[PDB]
Amino acid sequence: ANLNQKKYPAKDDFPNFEGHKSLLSKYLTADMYAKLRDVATPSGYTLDRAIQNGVDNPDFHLGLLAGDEETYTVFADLFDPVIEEYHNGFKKTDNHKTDLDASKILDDVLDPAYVISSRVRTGRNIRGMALSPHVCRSERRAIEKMVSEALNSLAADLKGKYYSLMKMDEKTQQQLIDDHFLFDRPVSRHFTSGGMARDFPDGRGIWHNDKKNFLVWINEEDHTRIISMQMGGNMKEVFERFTRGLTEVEKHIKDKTGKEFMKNDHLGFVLTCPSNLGTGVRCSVHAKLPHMAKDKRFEEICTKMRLQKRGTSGGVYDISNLDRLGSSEVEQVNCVIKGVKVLIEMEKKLEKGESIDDLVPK
Amino acid sequence: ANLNQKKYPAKDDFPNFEGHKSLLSKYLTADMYAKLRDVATPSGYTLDRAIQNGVDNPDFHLGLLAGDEETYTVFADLFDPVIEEYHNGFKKTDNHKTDLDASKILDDVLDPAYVISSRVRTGRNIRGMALSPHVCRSERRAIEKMVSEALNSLAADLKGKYYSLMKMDEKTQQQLIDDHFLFDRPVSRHFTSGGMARDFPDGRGIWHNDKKNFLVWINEEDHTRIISMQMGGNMKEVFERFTRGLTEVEKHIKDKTGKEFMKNDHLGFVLTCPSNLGTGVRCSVHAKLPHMAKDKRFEEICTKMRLQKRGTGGVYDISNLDRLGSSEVEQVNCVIKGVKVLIEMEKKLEKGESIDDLVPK
Ligand SMILES: Nc1ncnc2c1ncn2[C@@H]1O[C@H](COP(=O)(O)OP(=O)(O)NP(=O)(O)O)[C@@H](O)[C@H]1O
Ligand SMILES: NC(=[NH2+])NCCC[C@H](N)C(=O)O
Repeated sequence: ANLNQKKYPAKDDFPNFEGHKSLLSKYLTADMYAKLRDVATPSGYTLDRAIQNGVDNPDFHLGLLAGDEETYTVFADLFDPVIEEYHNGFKKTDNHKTDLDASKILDDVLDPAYVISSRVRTGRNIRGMALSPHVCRSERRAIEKMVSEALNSLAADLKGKYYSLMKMDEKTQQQLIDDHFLFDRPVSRHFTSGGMARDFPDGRGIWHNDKKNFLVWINEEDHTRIISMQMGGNMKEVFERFTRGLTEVEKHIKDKTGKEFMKNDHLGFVLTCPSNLGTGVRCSVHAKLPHMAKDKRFEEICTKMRLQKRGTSGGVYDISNLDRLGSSEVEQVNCVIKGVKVLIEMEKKLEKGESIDDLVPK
Repeated sequence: ANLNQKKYPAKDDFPNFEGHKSLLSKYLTADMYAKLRDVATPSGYTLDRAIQNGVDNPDFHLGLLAGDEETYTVFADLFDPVIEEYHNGFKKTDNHKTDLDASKILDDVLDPAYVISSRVRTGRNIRGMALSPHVCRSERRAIEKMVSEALNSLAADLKGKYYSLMKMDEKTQQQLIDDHFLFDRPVSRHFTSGGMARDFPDGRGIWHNDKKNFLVWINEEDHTRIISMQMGGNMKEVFERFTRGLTEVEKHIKDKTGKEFMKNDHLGFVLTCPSNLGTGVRCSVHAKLPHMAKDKRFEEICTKMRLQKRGTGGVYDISNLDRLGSSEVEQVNCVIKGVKVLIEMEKKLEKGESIDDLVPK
């Protein structure tokens, strides 16, 4: 931290939130700031570094980025009310539940005629080590180290290859971009003022299995970004490979280094940006619902089935789980499955020209 | 600082300088990095913070930024050798000399047909406050306050007002930049890898007299950037107005807050980027030299007359190469003298005449 800072009145350090449209600006008052300005985490992460994201960008919705797990407890006065509003009422007294049991997932195969692709993405961080806003070079290398080794120990259908973003050649860069596996130069301001673009690309890397349905990004926003994806609508299979890979990797790391995933009872998995807390899961499917798009209640139909839609490229929508924190991976995934099946059924009624007032919420 | 960093062996924290072309990758050895990785300045600035600019950008030539004044001494092991190669053999034993004497400036008026505008700028930092890569908001506002007030005390032709970058709209700002008065908005990799773009635009602004031949940038790369500029080639006059506002702005700050500019005997004025030590002066003109641009000797000839050229119509910015080890009067005079030869050569080439005998030897 800057040691001259504390000789000054907090008042003089308090951000001007004029024009800002973030939850940071809405909940951090002058008195709350005067209270935590000189209070840092055990690893040395400050309040300023924590809010740098939003002070620098007034239109970012949250404008908050944690540098370690203790950031959520040391700066609870700011994080809790922000987590509560974003996560639709999740309180500081509420506790998150994890349920990564693949056998609990519905075996309903969504209509291949309406569903193009199925996807499951989550993020994981390593316990006891600084997140990206704050991570040093040695910690980052060590993460890359224990994670790539665990991915490289994967076998059978999880068997694959690791790629260091460092000194990568154009041939390999072109390949990964053609597959949509590659992530590069963190030029975006979310990363730059977030302190996450440091030392790039030292410590960064990507990994994908030979069958190309299991993808892992290394040391981007979170220590690991895990994605499982394939064509069609067999979400259940997508989630079962997703869960198997996660289990085998944590187990390799846990036994070879002694460490596991950043995780606690109140928040579930700890992620850098609080918008991905709890499950950090994004279960999505590309569905073809053109007649739904013209229907006005499409938005509300989804919100009540706890889902969000996103247009993508005619009439193709990305339908994902609305919840992250407060409900489980199992519930969020079966939420998408049941929801999409209901969406396909209403879609067929509109194709025929029938009414679906018999299916929508009251 | 990351308190968990000292727990790891220094080698695992040591930068992979593979492919870097900077002075940082050339002088920061593994053993040096090991000895200075956990040594922080009195204000808390770290070695990592200081070298971030070059670690992130291997194309950069220097790679290091100072967080405060103690940075230059606490990390002298890195900065001295770097300062020495960059500033042509300037050792830590050598000492910088100041000379802001306006009466000693060459009174030649550069041909206005070729010299569009003349400019003189320098950087000043207030002692006791962190520099831009480390400065917090309260310090930045305090600086913004003590400088803007020192400037509104100026009278007559130096008389002007302060414009906060928070108060001015995008169109006034784009205008000021296209017209060469206001600084670029900090989105270059240099500003973002060094921690200098934090809280922007809180604490920054541009102050200028109603005339606009005298202005100063507040809290960009350096606490202040004092500028003197006008149309034409009367450099001695640009410099005169420059040393006046400079003197007066410094008297006011002292009288009102008792603060002064960072300056020691070895380095002269202390600036954030070590490329700007000594005088912190960039004496420049925007000259019309389309015939010189076609000559492959252009660069060699500039370098010879100790000048740097950076283009964009054959329009070039011609400034002094040297900063540290020689004075303000010497640098400005070096530019007046050199741009003069450049103008003469240009008049030859226009006539299809020789300039071979004009080439410095
Ligand atoms: N002789 C000149 N006449 C008019 N404008 C100039 C002159 N020299 C530089 N400028 C303008 O000043 C602005 C800043 O120039 P820049 O290249 O940043 O030089 P500087 O102010 O010394 N900063 P730096 O980039 O650190 O060297 C630009 O918009 C230029 O158009
Ligand atoms: N103030 C400046 N931009 N000086 C020029 C060199 C800066 C550049 N970031 C480097 O370290 O190479």
